[PDB]
Amino acid sequence: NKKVGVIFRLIQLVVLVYVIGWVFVYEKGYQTSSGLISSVSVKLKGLAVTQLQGLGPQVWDVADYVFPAHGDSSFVVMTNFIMTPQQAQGHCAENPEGGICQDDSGCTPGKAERKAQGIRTGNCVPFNGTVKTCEIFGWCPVEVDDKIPSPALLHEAENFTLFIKNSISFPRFKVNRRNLVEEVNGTYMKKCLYHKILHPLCPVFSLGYVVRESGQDFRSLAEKGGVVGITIDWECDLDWHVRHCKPIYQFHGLYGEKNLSPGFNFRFARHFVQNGTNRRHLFKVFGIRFDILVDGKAGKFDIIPTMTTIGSGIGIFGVATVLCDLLLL
Amino acid sequence: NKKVGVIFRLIQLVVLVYVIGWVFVYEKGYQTSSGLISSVSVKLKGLAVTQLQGLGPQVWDVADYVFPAHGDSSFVVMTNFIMTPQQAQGHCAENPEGGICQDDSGCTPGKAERKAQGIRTGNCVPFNGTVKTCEIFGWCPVEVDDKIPSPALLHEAENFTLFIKNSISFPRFKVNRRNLVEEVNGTYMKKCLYHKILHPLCPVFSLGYVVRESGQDFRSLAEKGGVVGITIDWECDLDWHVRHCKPIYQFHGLYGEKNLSPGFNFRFARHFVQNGTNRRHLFKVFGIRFDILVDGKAGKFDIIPTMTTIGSGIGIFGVATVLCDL
Amino acid sequence: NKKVGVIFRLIQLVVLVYVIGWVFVYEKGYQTSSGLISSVSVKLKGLAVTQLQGLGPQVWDVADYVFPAHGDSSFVVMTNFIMTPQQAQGHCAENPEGGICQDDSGCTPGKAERKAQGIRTGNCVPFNGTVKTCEIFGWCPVEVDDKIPSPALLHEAENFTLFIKNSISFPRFKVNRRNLVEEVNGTYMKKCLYHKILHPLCPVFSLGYVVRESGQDFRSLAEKGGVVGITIDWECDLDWHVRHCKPIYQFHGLYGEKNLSPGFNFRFARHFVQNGTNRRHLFKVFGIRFDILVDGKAGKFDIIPTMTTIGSGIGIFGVATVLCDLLLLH
Ligand SMILES: Nc1ncnc2c1ncn2[C@@H]1O[C@H](COP(=O)(O)OP(=O)(O)OP(=O)(O)O)[C@@H](O)[C@H]1O
Ligand SMILES: Nc1ncnc2c1ncn2[C@@H]1O[C@H](COP(=O)(O)OP(=O)(O)OP(=O)(O)O)[C@@H](O)[C@H]1O
Ligand SMILES: Nc1ncnc2c1ncn2[C@@H]1O[C@H](COP(=O)(O)OP(=O)(O)OP(=O)(O)O)[C@@H](O)[C@H]1O
Ligand SMILES: Nc1cc(C(F)(F)F)cc(C(F)(F)F)c1
Ligand SMILES: *[C@@H]1O[C@H](CO)[C@@H](O)[C@H](O)[C@H]1NC(C)=O
Ligand SMILES: *[C@@H]1O[C@H](CO)[C@@H](O)[C@H](O)[C@H]1NC(C)=O
Ligand SMILES: *[C@@H]1O[C@H](CO)[C@@H](O)[C@H](O)[C@H]1NC(C)=O
Ligand SMILES: *[C@@H]1O[C@H](CO)[C@@H](O)[C@H](O)[C@H]1NC(C)=O
Ligand SMILES: *[C@@H]1O[C@H](CO)[C@@H](O)[C@H](O)[C@H]1NC(C)=O
Ligand SMILES: *[C@@H]1O[C@H](CO)[C@@H](O)[C@H](O)[C@H]1NC(C)=O
Ligand SMILES: *[C@@H]1O[C@H](CO)[C@@H](O)[C@H](O)[C@H]1NC(C)=O
Ligand SMILES: [Ca+2]
Ligand SMILES: [Ca+2]
Ligand SMILES: [Mg+2]
Ligand SMILES: [Mg+2]
Ligand SMILES: [Mg+2]
Repeated sequence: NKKVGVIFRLIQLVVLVYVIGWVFVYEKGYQTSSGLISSVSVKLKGLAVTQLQGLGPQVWDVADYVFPAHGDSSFVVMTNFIMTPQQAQGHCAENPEGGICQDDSGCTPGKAERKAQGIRTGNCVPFNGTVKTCEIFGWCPVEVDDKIPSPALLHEAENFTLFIKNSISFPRFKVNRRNLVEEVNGTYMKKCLYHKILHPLCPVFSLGYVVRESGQDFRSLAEKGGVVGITIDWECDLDWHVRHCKPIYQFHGLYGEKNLSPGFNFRFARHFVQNGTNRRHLFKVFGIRFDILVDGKAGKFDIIPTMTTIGSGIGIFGVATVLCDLLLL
Repeated sequence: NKKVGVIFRLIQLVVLVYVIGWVFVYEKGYQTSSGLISSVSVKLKGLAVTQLQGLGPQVWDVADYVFPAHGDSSFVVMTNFIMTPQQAQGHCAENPEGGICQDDSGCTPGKAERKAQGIRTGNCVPFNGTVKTCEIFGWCPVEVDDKIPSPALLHEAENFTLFIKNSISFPRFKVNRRNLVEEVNGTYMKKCLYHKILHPLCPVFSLGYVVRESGQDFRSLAEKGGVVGITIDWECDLDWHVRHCKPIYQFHGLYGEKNLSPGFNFRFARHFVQNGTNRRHLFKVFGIRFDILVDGKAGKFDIIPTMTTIGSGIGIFGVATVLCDL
Repeated sequence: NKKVGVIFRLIQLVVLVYVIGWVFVYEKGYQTSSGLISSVSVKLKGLAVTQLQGLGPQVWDVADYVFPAHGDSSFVVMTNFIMTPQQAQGHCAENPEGGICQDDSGCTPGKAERKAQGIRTGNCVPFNGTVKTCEIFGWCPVEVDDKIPSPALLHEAENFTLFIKNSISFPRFKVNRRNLVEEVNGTYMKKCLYHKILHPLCPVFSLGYVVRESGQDFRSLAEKGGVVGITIDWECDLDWHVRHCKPIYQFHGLYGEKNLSPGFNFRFARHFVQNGTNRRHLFKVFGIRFDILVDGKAGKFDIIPTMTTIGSGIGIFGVATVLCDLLLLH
């Protein structure tokens, strides 16, 4: 029968076209792939002014707000802070949230099991005017975090500029690239603020723009803290020119339940010696955490994967040809 | 023919079971799989009181023993420390381990090639009544690490608590999750310590329990340092409800031969100005290093992988669909 | 015909030999593969003496130039620094680069949209003799960072020592390995210098030697910054003894165009209290950044991968029982 024969021939031609389009045009099986080694450097430029009641104006700069301060891919920018200054090692009342004693005999000398603020003397000196707390030996005065300022102190972090220098290298092809590849110049770097469509290759990002692209409001994320992840993807084709190699920036917002453990916060202390006494300033900072992850793949033409895909080709052609079985008749 | 015909049908049935089974039910083919982007924040709650001769009681808090102090996957908690206070830049005798000279002519001006402690002034100054060491320009009180306290100074480290907040997101499927599962609540967090079976979902870990689960003794580790790696695995099937996606915490102990370089140690310094002179306190800390690694995969139903698996099963059937006929 | 039959048998034998040699031996199909969990700790030994005009000699030790300072895998070693001491929050003329005002009227009270240096007071105060800049409220001495020193201040980093301790663990195989191997001992550790041919297992690396192996000049990198990545690869077969497991150290240099943002630089401040006043020393450091990335795989003999590879075998065998049979058409 001629009809079944021409149908079999059409099926064979369809399989041929599908394989030719898939193994080469679509999947690029003729190319071999390699993974990059990448290093990310971060530079924050911006100035913040905080004027707390009872304290003079305080200035925060690149060395102050960025916590790693050595170019780490994962970093934190200060958005709000609670400060306890002039902490000395002495005996003072503990934070009421830890424990409260109605009488001195109620408390017992020792250390708390889960949340310990110090060694309890057990004499119960008053913290509040009405209620008393256990006297501990620890840095005094104890930090209070019950009151969180609704307006963010470093509320201008929306307009701080972040410069990301990402240097990637493929050792299999021995090709080194950078996010400023062949388009950004000495004048372009000055006036480009990253937009999704307007200026994608520019490495100067606005923190507020990044937070808004991540899908989170900057005010609530700055008040209590947050996490924003920046991913730089490198899709490089060695067959084409190196100018075509361009990074893609993706911004995601990592959030959880607001009721339980809202935001990102951490406590750090600055130690000093004043008047012959060693003291410290303790800052509890709620800041947006920026984690930068770079992943990329480069493909270059090679003869061995080409021959492998061609053989896979001959193979799939075998499947189709074997089917006829002498025209099943 | 039936003697081997039923065997041929049985072989075909086995092929079909393999297709719709190990390739379809297990080793999910009816789902597309995506990796996550994860960020971890570590918070240490604990306080240590250390009595040191010549320095008095010292209080170590969250900001103190956490050297990163900001929150990172790799962080070290102080377990023991050797303190050299009031280091000032002036000519002084070097450490006896560096070099020993009976006379001043033995030492030569310059800098040591191996383990340089300072610039030699070409003179030898007695370190003590016993031995003399070459005079070098640097921090005047040289740190002596020969004596390590057998009882850990921060031995209360076992009970320091660690809260690990891990936020993951699968972008292809747009699902965001956190280690604080819906089963976990404020009242639970007020009184929970993680246990593998008793409290699997708890986000609060005891450092001593973590070190014990890693396979290392806490005392010997805190004496000289150690490495414990905490891996958080997220195996979530998005075909079910989102409540059924949870984290698995696994603890590993990264240790080596104690004869050569036992434990983990480092030196960090605190600089200050006293009496108009710049000084510093140098701490050589042996602390446990905790590394947080998060890897996970999420699978969601999709038409294209299902059709690809069905097509592969056809051809897996193809092999057997052959006939005993010339 | 005997010729077609012997050709068919020869092709079958060739396919069998290929299956035996490539699937089983080349890629080790009979061995299941597992990844590792790795931790890297870095320790720097070296001292630098930097003498600045008008200031006392400065000594830099391991605690000084190692910025993370907790043995972090990604770390930066100080190679050059520009220091502004005794900065106290006060009204000062802004850095000329940010702005140049001819008169007070030109200055506008407020902030700068890009690269803000302080809060403008609306006053044009003389930064120096010839030109004036708008007054700001910020640290008192603005960092004039124009003159990066040509000779590297911490040039003694050309001879520095770095000890990298890498501990890996395969949990599927429950095997723990370390960069320190049976070949390395304390007597060896004392005087060992890494040399990719002479001492491959040496754990003590020279920073200058690492930068040279990366493919970058040390002096240029120390002048304005650089990036060198050290990768530790653990590729071993656990069928043999664990002694055969050897790490491989590879060095790469991550560089860019010198015209656009050359090198790596970062600014950090040390805060203190002097005479009852909070002050700070600001340092702009150009230093080589070292990043440690560990990737490894271990293989152990198992019966399930062997059976799967065998099954894949008849798969190729059947293919040939019909391969040349479809070539047999003419
Ligand atoms: N976060 C940022 N925001 C805005 N501009 C930046 C940022 N980081 C760098 N730049 C600009 O890119 C150029 C090259 O960056 P580089 O890393 O060399 O900074 P730099 O020149 O060392 O710093 P400075 O400009 O303060 O001297 C600089 O002229 C600077 O103006
Ligand atoms: N390491 C820990 N051990 C025990 N409980 C913790 C720990 N970290 C956080 N918590 C508890 O989880 C709750 C929410 O966590 P979160 O990180 O928001 O703490 P917080 O609100 O900043 O309070 P705190 O200032 O006491 O850390 C807090 O009430 C706290 O008691
Ligand atoms: N950067 C380095 N260069 C050369 N040798 C080193 C370096 N770091 C450590 N070592 C040597 O390798 C060994 C590592 O052991 P470890 O670092 O635990 O010793 P340690 O007790 O800290 O003594 P040290 O403070 O002298 O290193 C030590 O004997 C030390 O002498
Ligand atoms: N050792 C180390 C250091 C950093 C840092 F120094 F860059 F923060 C990050 C990481 C992380 F695991 F998060 F990638 C590890
Ligand atoms: C009593 O203590 C609480 C904290 O638990 C505090 O909010 C309140 O202001 C105190 N009352 C005073 C100081 O009168
Ligand atoms: C950020 O945008 C402009 C400066 O570019 C300014 O008008 C605006 O007030 C800024 N917003 C904040 C919150 O500082
Ligand atoms: C810098 O590059 C941009 C595009 O990348 C271009 O528009 C601009 O003219 C360039 N600046 C020059 C050539 O001065
Ligand atoms: C807290 O969480 C635990 C975990 O299962 C649960 O059993 C308990 O009922 C919860 N308590 C409240 C008050 O929600
Ligand atoms: C004064 O500062 C300007 C900056 O605009 C600089 O060009 C000039 O050389 C400086 N003059 C002196 C004497 O320092
Ligand atoms: C390193 O040592 C060699 C040999 O002593 C010397 O020539 C070179 O100048 C040194 N490099 C420094 C001190 O930076
Ligand atoms: C030290 O290690 C080296 C290198 O493996 C070796 O040749 C030497 O014999 C070792 N010495 C001792 C005392 O173990
Ligand atoms: Ca001070
Ligand atoms: Ca760090
Ligand atoms: Mg609290
Ligand atoms: Mg020693
Ligand atoms: Mg400048």
